[PDB]
Amino acid sequence: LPSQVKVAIVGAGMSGLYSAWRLQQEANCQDLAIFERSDRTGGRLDSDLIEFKNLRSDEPKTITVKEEQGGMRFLFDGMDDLMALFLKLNLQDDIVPFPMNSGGNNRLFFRGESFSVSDAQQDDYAIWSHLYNLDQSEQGVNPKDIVNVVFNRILEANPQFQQRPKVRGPQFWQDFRLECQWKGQGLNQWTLWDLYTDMGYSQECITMLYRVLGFNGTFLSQMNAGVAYQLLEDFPAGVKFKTFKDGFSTLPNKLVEEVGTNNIHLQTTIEEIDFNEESGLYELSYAHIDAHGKIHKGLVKAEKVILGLPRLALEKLFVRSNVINRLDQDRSELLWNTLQSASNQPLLKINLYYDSAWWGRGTTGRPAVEFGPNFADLPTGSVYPFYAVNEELAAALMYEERTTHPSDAVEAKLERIGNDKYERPAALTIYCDYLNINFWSNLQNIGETYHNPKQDHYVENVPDDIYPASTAVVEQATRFFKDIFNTHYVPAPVLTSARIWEGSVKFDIPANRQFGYGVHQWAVGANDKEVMATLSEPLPNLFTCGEAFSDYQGWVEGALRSTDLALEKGFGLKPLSQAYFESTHISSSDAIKAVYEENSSKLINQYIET
Amino acid sequence: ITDKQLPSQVKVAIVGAGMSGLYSAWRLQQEANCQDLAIFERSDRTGGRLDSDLIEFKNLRSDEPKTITVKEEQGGMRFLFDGMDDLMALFLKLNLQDDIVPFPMNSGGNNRLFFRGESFSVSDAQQDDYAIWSHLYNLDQSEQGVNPKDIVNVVFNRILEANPQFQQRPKVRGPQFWQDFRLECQWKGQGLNQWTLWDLYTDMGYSQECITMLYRVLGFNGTFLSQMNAGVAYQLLEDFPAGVKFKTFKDGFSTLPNKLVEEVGTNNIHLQTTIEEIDFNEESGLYELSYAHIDAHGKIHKGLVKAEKVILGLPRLALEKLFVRSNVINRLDQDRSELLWNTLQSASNQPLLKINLYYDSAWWGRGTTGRPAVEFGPNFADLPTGSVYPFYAVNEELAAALMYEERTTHPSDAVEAKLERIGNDKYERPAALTIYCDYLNINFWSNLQNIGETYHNPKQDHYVENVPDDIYPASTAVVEQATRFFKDIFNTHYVPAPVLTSARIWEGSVKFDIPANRQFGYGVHQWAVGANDKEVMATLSEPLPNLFTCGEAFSDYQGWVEGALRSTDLALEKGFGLKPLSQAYFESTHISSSDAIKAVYEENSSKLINQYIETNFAASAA
Ligand SMILES: Cc1cc2nc3c(=O)[nH]c(=O)nc-3n(C[C@H](O)[C@H](O)[C@H](O)COP(=O)(O)OP(=O)(O)OC[C@H]3O[C@@H](n4cnc5c(N)ncnc54)[C@H](O)[C@@H]3O)c2cc1C
Ligand SMILES: Cc1cc2nc3c(=O)[nH]c(=O)nc-3n(C[C@H](O)[C@H](O)[C@H](O)COP(=O)(O)OP(=O)(O)OC[C@H]3O[C@@H](n4cnc5c(N)ncnc54)[C@H](O)[C@@H]3O)c2cc1C
Ligand SMILES: [Cl-]
Ligand SMILES: [Cl-]
Ligand SMILES: [Cl-]
Ligand SMILES: [Cl-]
Ligand SMILES: [Cl-]
Ligand SMILES: [Cl-]
Ligand SMILES: [Cl-]
Ligand SMILES: [Pt+2]
Repeated sequence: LPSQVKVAIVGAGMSGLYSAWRLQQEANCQDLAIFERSDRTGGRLDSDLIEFKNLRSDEPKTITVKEEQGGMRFLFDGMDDLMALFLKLNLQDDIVPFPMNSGGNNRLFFRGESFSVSDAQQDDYAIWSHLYNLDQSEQGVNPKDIVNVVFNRILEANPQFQQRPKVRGPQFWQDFRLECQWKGQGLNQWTLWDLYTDMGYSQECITMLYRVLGFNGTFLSQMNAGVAYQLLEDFPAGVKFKTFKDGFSTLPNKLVEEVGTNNIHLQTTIEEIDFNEESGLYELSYAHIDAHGKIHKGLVKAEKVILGLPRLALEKLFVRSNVINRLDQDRSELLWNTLQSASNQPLLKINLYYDSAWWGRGTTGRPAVEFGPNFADLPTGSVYPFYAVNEELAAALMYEERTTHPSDAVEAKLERIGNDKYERPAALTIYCDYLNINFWSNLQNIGETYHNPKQDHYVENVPDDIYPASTAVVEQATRFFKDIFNTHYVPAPVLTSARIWEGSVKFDIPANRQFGYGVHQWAVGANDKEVMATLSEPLPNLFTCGEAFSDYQGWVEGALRSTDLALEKGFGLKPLSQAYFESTHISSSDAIKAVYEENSSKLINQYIET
Repeated sequence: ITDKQLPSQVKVAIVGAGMSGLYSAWRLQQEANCQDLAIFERSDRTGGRLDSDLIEFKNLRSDEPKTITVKEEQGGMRFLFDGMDDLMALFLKLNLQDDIVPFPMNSGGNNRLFFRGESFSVSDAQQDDYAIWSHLYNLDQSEQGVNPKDIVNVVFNRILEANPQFQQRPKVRGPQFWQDFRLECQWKGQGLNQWTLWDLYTDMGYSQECITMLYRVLGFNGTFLSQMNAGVAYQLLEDFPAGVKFKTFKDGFSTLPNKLVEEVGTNNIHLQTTIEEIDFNEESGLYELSYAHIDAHGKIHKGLVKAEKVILGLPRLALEKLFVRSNVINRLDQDRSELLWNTLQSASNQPLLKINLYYDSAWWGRGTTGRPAVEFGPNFADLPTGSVYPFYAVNEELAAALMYEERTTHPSDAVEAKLERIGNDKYERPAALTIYCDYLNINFWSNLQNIGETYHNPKQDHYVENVPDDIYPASTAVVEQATRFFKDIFNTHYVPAPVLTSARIWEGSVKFDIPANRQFGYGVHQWAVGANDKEVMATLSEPLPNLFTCGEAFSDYQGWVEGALRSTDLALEKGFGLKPLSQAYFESTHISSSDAIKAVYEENSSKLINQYIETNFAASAA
């Protein structure tokens, strides 16, 4: 319960932990503290470890499902800050594949018709002509290949944009959206809806576009077209995403240990930020619920202030705080408009757990649904299968990342392992954005809290950070699963969770029962070179960082890079990828690929081949 | 004529020169003798969300009339003689009754529909038991062979049958009914205010293909996808009874607030005066209103007005801005201020927009298309246009024709010919198309508006005699796509460029320094999921002692001027002891305002029909 600190960090998200960690390590500022709003660290990183009772055997005592309510995946290219963080933190031996497809057998459900990725391919993509009244010119082409055709049109309209990096990372995309024009106007002045239309595409075609992709905010929200293509063309050809074995929460979990649980104060809401004139310290007025559930209002002084906060928290602090008025109005207006520049993008994940996976060939008569998104123009948006932690399955996925062409024997081993996973506990995730949020988030307040009566027959221990879905959600989830997997058989989940990442301004819903917005993306007209400059140090010795106003939004790496900019401006710390390269003479990506290649080889030799 | 010089102290400080704040002052003056009030309005115009366009075209086919006028509306439009008794009384007590004219809603089936890539008529969609919707949507068997719109009727009946304890069945389903409906009827154990329509239909088993069909054919998709509760959603939808006979004003809806200014006195209304924060001084006992004024030469004066009573005829977002910026939201029970803040969040902000394309003549008539002409009423599409309304130049003979058609009956031979001729005539005068849409389509137009050059027909002065200044034209991009959609909706390749356009986006910003007056409130408000509006209305009628709130935003009858009226009637009852206007009217006349206005309108339409259509025995002429 400190009273003064050299450096006050607000938010135990990734932005605030990474800050604490870089200051303690590389600048030896051992007079800091993180004040966190809720009763938990990690922010929009919430992973779930649920353990089931083995009902079919006895050799495994319990089995364990790893489910993600927030972040799930990362990549070895384009995220050199995150790979550096992983490596310096020694989390690299826990990285496993996050496969994204089932060789064509993932489901698609559109305009009342359920079918597969291989199916939609048939007959020169003919089915899309049947579900949508497309122009002749939009017939006979993979829908998702239209996104590449538009991208290539933009490039051919912008000869001055000669940037063609092997990896199209944040820098590239910032340059793309601020320097590239359509019809004389930079892409940050356009939406995809207006762009595609202007280009001559039919509205049937556009609707087909923002349905197949699962997320529609790229077309129907206020985000601009240039940042839209950062999120689309983040999926090149053979993308091999990765995750952590025990869930993404291992990252902030490990950052907690290295920072010290005694330097982090949960359930402490910083309420206003004043600046003391004579003393020269920032004064941060807080509100802290003790271990006995009773409120204290108090104050903490600071020489330097680090807000690892998303847009809506910042605005709440702007409105409430006393320093806004202690400021030039034109400047204060600038700040506000600066805060209005990245759109809030609500997301939700709903997780349904089963005693075993019913979407396999054995129980549907259709080609097994394995991994990756099952896309539908229902309110589900995307649906992702998640399976129980199994070291042998992880190793088979590692063999298949370089699938190449296995021998007949490996193909048999692979079929066996893929089959085994359907007999262990598993779970499905509904994951959607923008237009579908309202469907699920009010349906969540309809009905009772869902409780499988035989839930103790199945699960040994459920954690506390699990807020179940309503009976209404489980009914409609089940009705949409029947449609998507084209099956009569969808049993009741043994266990459910709901998470609506949509910011609120309403008092007295339980503080840890509601959560900030999912992600943020640069709005129309925002110039983010300018806004990031302003937000790194909007006030002397007050800094801001996080995913919200980053150049890699929607991803931890954005929070990382954005915090690197506040540490550079404030404490002269070189970017983390860059400090790593100069001490090792190998980029964090080349190192992580080397180390993972070794680990994967060790697992492939122990469970699959040689 | 309005000018500027500001008072230091007043008994009653009215914030806002919208319908609500103008109405406040008028009732206070007439019915309370409160001649110590002032109206401080944010912008350079009275009326609020009520913005009529008067546009003089050159008459090029004659010299007989020098100019021809197209009354277009960027804001308020239309009203009903039933269910709107405060507005009917207001009309009468202000002597506006002789201006009312019909507001037609159909072309006898010739209106267009454009869905899932196909263009067709209202008559087409009815053929073969509504077959076409089964071809455009992958509907379940039990949602086939029915008018899409009747599914809304059937669900309405089903909610009642499921609520036998709700026995209210009035001849006019008014604000009181719908409030009781949304707060007393339940579905699966939960009040309708706990439901969205999206969730509700999906629970009742409708396919998503059906629900999509529904929210596109209704023209407005906010009743399903926004956060307004299923209860108030039905108030909007079943506000259209059997024979829909809407009324509007001859010269446009600006008639109303303009007349109110003349009666309250322009010297009491200070334009370009934004109230910024409200404190409460305890020793003097008066509210303190920090304002900012732009004088006639674009120069700012900062000052204070005191008041014993304060009246906020402001929508949600304006109230929120005052709340955040104000001092009397501190020094209260934090539980109190939090209750007020949450209370302010209970009405969803619903954006709306209108984009008006004007033509020297109506190219969508029989003679320039070779097909059955489109006449009046919305043309519906799942394109981003939403609804498309044709509007015609003011013509008193045309209004007499419509006053006759209203009472459809059975015209003689000679009358049927005159009506046909009058309807052909409206296509040979200047006319306008109006794109009108909400929620999900807002982002299409509002961002497209920021694309391209400002639209300007170079030969516009050949056609237009006087354009106002509160006309902000549409981007060239907006004109291009607007044309693209018209080509589809109207099933032709012949959509000429307009001579003039205007765009009006009723969507709030929280940004400082938006173009100019571009700061426009949200379009309407509808009660959100979970909102008990009975309680909210009580709270907001006097959230602070001697500080009152009113307007459409948190009203009985959202979306409508009548809502602003009934809400203000509640603040005036609460603070100055004034019975509702429709009730005070009734007690002074012993006839309801709706009965009284119906009578008057009957006589006036009699006079006009005798002047232009039929002298009762033989047809008239001109
Ligand atoms: C559904 C979803 C899926 C995602 N998937 C991925 C993925 O696959 N890969 C990926 O790389 N990224 C993913 N992300 C992004 C990732 O979750 C975030 O970008 C990252 O955690 C950003 O952290 P941050 O510190 O910037 O913000 P946050 O983690 O949101 O941290 C903000 C913190 O500040 C606290 N706070 C706010 N106001 C106050 C206050 N006044 N006082 C005290 N504390 C306060 C909050 O409680 C919170 O702990 C996903 C996000 C979501 C929502
Ligand atoms: C497109 C559209 C069509 C409509 N059509 C119809 C129709 O056909 N029939 C019908 O009955 N209704 C219709 N309406 C509804 C009608 O516009 C409103 O219901 C009604 O005008 C509500 O007025 P009000 O006084 O409550 O608020 P407003 O009209 O919004 O007035 C508020 C005023 O307060 C001022 N103000 C705001 N903040 C401040 C501040 N801080 N200080 C000082 N002044 C401030 C604003 O400048 C504004 O003039 C329509 C609305 C729209 C958007
Ligand atoms: Cl089991
Ligand atoms: Cl696939
Ligand atoms: Cl094309
Ligand atoms: Cl019609
Ligand atoms: Cl659709
Ligand atoms: Cl066309
Ligand atoms: Cl056409
Ligand atoms: Pt079809």
